[PDB]
Amino acid sequence: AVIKVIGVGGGGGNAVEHMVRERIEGVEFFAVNTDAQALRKTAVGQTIQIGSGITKGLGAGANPEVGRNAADEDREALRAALDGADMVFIAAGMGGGTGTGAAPVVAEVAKDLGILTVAVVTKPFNFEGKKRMAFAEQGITELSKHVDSLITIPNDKLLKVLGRGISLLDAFGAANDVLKGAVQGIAELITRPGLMNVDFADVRTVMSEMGYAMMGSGVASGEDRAEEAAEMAISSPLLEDIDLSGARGVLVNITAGFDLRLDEFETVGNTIRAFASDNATVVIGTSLDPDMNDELRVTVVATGIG
Amino acid sequence: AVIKVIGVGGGGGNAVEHMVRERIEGVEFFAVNTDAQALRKTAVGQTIQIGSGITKGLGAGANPEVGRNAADEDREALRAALDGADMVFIAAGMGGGTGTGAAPVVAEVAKDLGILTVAVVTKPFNFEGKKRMAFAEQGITELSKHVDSLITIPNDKLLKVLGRGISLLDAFGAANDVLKGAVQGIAELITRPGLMNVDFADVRTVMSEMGYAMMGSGVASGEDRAEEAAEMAISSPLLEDIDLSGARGVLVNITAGFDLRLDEFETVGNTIRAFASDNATVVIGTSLDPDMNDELRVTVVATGIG
Amino acid sequence: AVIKVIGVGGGGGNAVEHMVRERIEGVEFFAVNTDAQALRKTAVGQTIQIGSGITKGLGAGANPEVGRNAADEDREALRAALDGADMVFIAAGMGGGTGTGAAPVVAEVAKDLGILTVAVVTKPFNFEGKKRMAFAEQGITELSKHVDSLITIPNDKLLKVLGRGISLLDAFGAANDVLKGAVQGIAELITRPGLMNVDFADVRTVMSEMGYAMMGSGVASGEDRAEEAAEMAISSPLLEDIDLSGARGVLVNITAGFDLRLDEFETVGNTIRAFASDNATVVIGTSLDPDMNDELRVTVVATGIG
Amino acid sequence: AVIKVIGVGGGGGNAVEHMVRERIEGVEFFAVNTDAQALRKTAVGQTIQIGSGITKGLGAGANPEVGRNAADEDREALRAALDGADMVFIAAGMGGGTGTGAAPVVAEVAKDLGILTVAVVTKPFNFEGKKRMAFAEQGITELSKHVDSLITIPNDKLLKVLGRGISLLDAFGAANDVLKGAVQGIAELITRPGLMNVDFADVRTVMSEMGYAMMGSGVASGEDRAEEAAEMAISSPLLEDIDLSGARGVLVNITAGFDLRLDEFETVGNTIRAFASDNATVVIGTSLDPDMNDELRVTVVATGIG
Ligand SMILES: Nc1nc2c(ncn2[C@@H]2O[C@H](COP(=O)(O)CP(=O)(O)OP(=O)(O)O)[C@@H](O)[C@H]2O)c(=O)[nH]1
Ligand SMILES: Nc1nc2c(ncn2[C@@H]2O[C@H](COP(=O)(O)CP(=O)(O)OP(=O)(O)O)[C@@H](O)[C@H]2O)c(=O)[nH]1
Ligand SMILES: Nc1nc2c(ncn2[C@@H]2O[C@H](COP(=O)(O)CP(=O)(O)OP(=O)(O)O)[C@@H](O)[C@H]2O)c(=O)[nH]1
Ligand SMILES: Nc1nc2c(ncn2[C@@H]2O[C@H](COP(=O)(O)CP(=O)(O)OP(=O)(O)O)[C@@H](O)[C@H]2O)c(=O)[nH]1
Ligand SMILES: [K+]
Ligand SMILES: [K+]
Ligand SMILES: [K+]
Ligand SMILES: [K+]
Repeated sequence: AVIKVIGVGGGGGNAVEHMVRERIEGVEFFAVNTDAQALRKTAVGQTIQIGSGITKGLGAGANPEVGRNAADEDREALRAALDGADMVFIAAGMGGGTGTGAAPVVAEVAKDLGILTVAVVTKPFNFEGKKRMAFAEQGITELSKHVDSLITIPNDKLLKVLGRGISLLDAFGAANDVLKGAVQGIAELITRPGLMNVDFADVRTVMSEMGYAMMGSGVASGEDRAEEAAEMAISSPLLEDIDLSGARGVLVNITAGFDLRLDEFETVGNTIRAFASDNATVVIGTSLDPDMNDELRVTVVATGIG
Repeated sequence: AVIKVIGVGGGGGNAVEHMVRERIEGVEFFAVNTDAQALRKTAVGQTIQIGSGITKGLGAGANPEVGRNAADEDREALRAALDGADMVFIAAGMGGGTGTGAAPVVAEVAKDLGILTVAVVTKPFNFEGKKRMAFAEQGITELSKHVDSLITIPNDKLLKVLGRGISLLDAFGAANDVLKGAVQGIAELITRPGLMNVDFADVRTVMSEMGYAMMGSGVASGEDRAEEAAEMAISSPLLEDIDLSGARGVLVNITAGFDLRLDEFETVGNTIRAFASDNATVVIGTSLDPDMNDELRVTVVATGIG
Repeated sequence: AVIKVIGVGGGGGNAVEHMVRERIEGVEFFAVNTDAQALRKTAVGQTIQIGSGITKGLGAGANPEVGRNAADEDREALRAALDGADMVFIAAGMGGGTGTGAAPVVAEVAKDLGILTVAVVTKPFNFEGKKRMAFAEQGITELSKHVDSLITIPNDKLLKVLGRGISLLDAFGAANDVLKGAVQGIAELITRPGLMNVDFADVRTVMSEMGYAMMGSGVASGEDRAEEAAEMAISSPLLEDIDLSGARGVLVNITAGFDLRLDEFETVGNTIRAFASDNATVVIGTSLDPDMNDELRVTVVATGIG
Repeated sequence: AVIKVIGVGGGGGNAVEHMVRERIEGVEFFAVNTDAQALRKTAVGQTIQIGSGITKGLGAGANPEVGRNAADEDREALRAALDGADMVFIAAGMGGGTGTGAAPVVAEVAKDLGILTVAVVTKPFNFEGKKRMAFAEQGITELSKHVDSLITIPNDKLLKVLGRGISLLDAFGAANDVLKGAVQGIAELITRPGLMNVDFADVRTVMSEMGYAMMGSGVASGEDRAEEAAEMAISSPLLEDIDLSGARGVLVNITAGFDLRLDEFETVGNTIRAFASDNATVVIGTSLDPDMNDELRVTVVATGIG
């Protein structure tokens, strides 16, 4: 169908501008920011200024009540842009003023409109403050009762992965490729009418377990490309504690060429029910694309972290 | 006469699309799917969308009540396509949303219309979930009180047969030739007016014992082609436990050229009377086809597994 | 936006004389002096004479009540010039007549007009008098209850830094670059739309803690330019006791080219939360300027010295 | 501004005729004498005769009451010539008839007109008598209750300084240069608008401590030119007992070229506050003149000798 990504705040808009000018199929991007200076120079072709009568183009400050109230009084503006959609993604970095407050408001618009919403957040760095981590912890409660799926990319685990003195654009961009793989992973799943076919309906029942989520795409090629793709797709090194045990909903998609083997299918599916052996449901897909070469792809969604 | 195969669900349509573009004699195929994306690219010349007002062309999800209710409200649509027929086969992969629910509904249409129906199901893989096997076990009860003859091709026994790293298409396509052999075995029995002519009269009284069924066709050629055909046709490697002891209905068809020996018939009949020695009826047949070579064919139907 | 520096007294006018004829972007300068003899020859093209009916172009003497009452009666002139501004800096040298009295009055105009004001004072030399330091100590109370942020450049610590027999102009001119760095550092922070973006909103919430402040910009270039910039920006050698422990508000801006690294980022920020680990808020910024070379800049503002 | 020096008596006329025909900037001189014989031949272009109806142009004799009465009855003429001025200096040699009487009357005119007045006196020689020294002390007591600042050049200390058999004219011209240096130091204090700037206000509030005063200018050039100039400025060899301890008001002006060093200022101020460490106010100035050479000038005013 058609899908949308609403990235609120300046950091959420930073995820959007990378996605613009790529080859995009059936996806439109909306930028939300209380502060209008960040929306001045962006590659995204549409911009939304929220709280223009309450800030006149400025941010939310260190008090997120300014960012919460600015989005609250422009709830008329959020509903109009969210039309004709059935999957929205909330891109933000929690811990600040706007993204801590405005992102639940877009979720509140999303939940009021009967749409399936998934929020992607980044918990801040530890050195930037521990007192400000407290309301960032309470900001999770602000998002735990309004969003079906909590995607978290904590910044305290940013240095432990590729700690070779990478660029600040690169480690920020690594979290962006998590969300881009999340957006493109759902998009390639539903749009493609494979030999076996998963669409929106069994997508919807997976992350309705109301818990923490994790969704990324592992790509492998080789003789044992099935185990390398299954283990890469389940590995999310950019989280504090993934806590795969006690999950309540699993969604697996398999993509391979016409040389796809039952040994390849089982060994991807062999590692998925080891932690999902509890009283929980697992949805499995399969796709057979003839034009693309021997590269294999596995997309895994795991929601319901209890 | 004229026969029909109604394959519900996306996987059931995959069984149907295998049978298209072959040489077809007096057989029509109808494709049933709640999800309309799988019906977009199929070789079958006619498509039926069920639940179009309840899903807008989407699936049934992990809850099979959506698949059951979508088929229930289009019972007006199921009766119209099932007309002028006297043998329908229900092709589905059980354990999901639609095939768990919609296949009993097509059976309920079939039973209400006074037609002889046999349902072919595939119990899911063990790694895909054991909790979802529980309602798949209750899904057997959903089909045990609406279908005369239960055909099961469990996916847990897919590995033990030709486990040489076969393709996912090949392991799935093996079960489709089981149903194609089931359809073509009945059709070649009925359409041919051989030297001995089995027809509708003895066919109906065999599988009306209201139990599990098994329908395969063994082909052998050689000096002892009788025992190789009889033992292949009685062996169904794609089932959990065939349980041939305690059967209540046996239907046997023998096909050979004019060089047929009376010892060829007896030894095929000898291995069938061994396990059918209980208080049960056995129907046998004979065919004398002059044009075809020394290749011999044996079709055995065993319904009433108790 | 547009910002203003209000420099009262003759010495405060000397601070204004330094910044006139430089390349100025969005900043206007207003000169205040009760004594009109120092305003006779100034490089600034605009002047304000306060107390012309009470002194006729003369100073305030050793009694600052003359300097206080001269500004108090001409409060009509101070409000008219302070229009369309959102950030004013009070440049004065305390301990005299006018700057001891008139600078709180401009603050009183600033506080009445709903503007964010920071007052910058220089405590006098120790040899010029200790009795006159007593009301200069009491002049701190005169400014502690009217200005959000107290910037102090004491003259008793002037000799301990670059005590190589520097010029009187150079020892005085060092304190003017404290102001020029303070004014330009806030100016370059907001006027630039960086890749990450700070503006007035989180600026405003930092120094509203009603305490002593410190504002300097450390510039480093090299292999370990992160630690050299962070330690230079946190070091203010021109104060009595900086007292970083017990701060209530921190504002940090980071400027680098597109080769910016994580190992640059935390190592700047690691020295900031060592003393700001108490129950206080910390704001971090970041800018990515492509045109400029490998030189790196760090601007730190720390208000709320308790 | 514009300043005046009122010189009563023959010694005052000698001081005035010494200052006339020099290069004069903004200064006017008025010559007062009860005896017109000294006013017969003077280089000053304007003359005032007081007591012309009481003496017919003769002196006051050995009784100062005659000069006091003459000045009292020509107070009407005294008031008219003192107009438009803000600084007057009383030049007289005490111990005689006219100056001992007329100078307190000019002081009374100055105090009645709201002007800043400082009196310069010369206590007479010891060999001329001690009975007249008694009423010289009485005249000092008379002038102590009418003049803000008492400048004394006693003649008993005239021989102790440069005692190489100098002429009487040479010692008289030395005292005249003391008074001229006082007047001219005040002149280029108020007239010059230096980089730092002293004006009339702190001047007015310094010598209002109502005590003995001292006003001299020390000039030095060299490597340690600060200490030599400051010690020459503080040394007044032409007084009985300078009594720097217990002062109540200090006024210092510093003049140097653009090569002025901080250490010069430190050493000058350091040798000022040693005797000015009591509960007293110190006013410190600075000037930066670019055209003149490496010569340095220090002007020190110390009023309030207690
Ligand atoms: N990992 C990243 N986190 C970010 C980035 N940008 C912001 N953030 C996080 O977002 C938080 C601050 O965002 P704000 O709530 O202030 C949204 P704001 O309106 O201030 O954006 P702008 O004013 O447009 O810069 C803070 O905790 C940061 O850790 C980024 O590029 N990467
Ligand atoms: N052996 C096979 N089993 C299958 C195949 N396709 C599906 N299935 C089984 O069917 C079950 C899921 O089918 P569904 O009830 O969801 C019918 P659905 O409307 O979802 O089909 P589509 O949405 O058109 O793909 C699941 O338990 C699978 O094990 C197949 O090609 N081979
Ligand atoms: N560090 C510096 N302190 C100064 C400077 N100029 C003045 N001051 C300080 O300011 C105080 C005196 O300022 P005033 O109250 O007299 C203001 P005023 O009207 O007299 O200035 P002008 O009359 O124009 O010179 C005194 O304590 C000095 O220590 C300067 O150039 N540098
Ligand atoms: N140091 C100096 N003291 C003087 C000078 N002339 C006078 N005097 C002192 O002034 C005192 C006498 O001055 P008078 O009061 O008589 C003023 P008078 O009108 O009589 O001056 P003439 O009429 O010009 O003689 C006496 O004590 C002298 O010591 C002088 O040139 N230098
Ligand atoms: K799909
Ligand atoms: K037949
Ligand atoms: K900015
Ligand atoms: K001056």
